[PDB]
Amino acid sequence: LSQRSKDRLVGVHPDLVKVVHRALELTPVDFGITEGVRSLETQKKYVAEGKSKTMKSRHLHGLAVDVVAYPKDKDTWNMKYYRMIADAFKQAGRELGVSVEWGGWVSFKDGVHFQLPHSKYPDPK
Repeated sequence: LSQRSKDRLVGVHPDLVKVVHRALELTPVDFGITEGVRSLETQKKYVAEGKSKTMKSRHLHGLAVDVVAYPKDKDTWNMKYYRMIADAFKQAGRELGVSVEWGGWVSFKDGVHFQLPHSKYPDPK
């Protein structure tokens, strides 16, 4: 049973929180949560620093988490370890009846990234 540290799911949408907790239960590789909610200021920097594309991002409204694998051999950035987690997120999505999206040959940045879909969980107007 993988136990979670002090992780800021606080303000993350409860549908996604519950998917998180369950994916952990059923994960081959232990993981943590790097970012949950991202401030509009932090977001602004990221656009200008040429990181993120639009001024829009799931992270603003608690509709995204990014994870980091803790895979024993310490091999933190191994593509596969993120797919083992995607699989665990998808399945917790199948239970719980939540449609979860994975970033997904998958770049690190895409592979750490989970969100609740736009249709079901839309941005404020």
